Amino acid sequence: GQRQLLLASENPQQFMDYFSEEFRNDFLELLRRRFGTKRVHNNIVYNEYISHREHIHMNATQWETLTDFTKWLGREGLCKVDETPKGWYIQYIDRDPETIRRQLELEKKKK
Repeated sequence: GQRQLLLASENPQQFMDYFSEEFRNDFLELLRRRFGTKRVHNNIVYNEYISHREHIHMNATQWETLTDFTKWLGREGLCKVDETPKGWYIQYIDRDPETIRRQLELEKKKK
């Protein structure tokens, strides 16, 4: 019971305040500027999102499946969700469209 190592790098359902804020702030902004409102797969948006500073995996959340992240994010009025034989596809909600179109066109000139 000695040579177990352990390391202590567990418990992702308690860092939902930090990881859901850093993941939904950059993911919901990246989803809004780079995509607009499109039916697109969240793992394509996640793998797109983490190529920047923000390198988080879905597994860092309190959502044990992507389905539960789609159950939570879909619930806030930010995303619309559907399931196919090829995955989990989300169509995002165009919030304030002048924010969506200013993300899309203008925010590209500075960031």
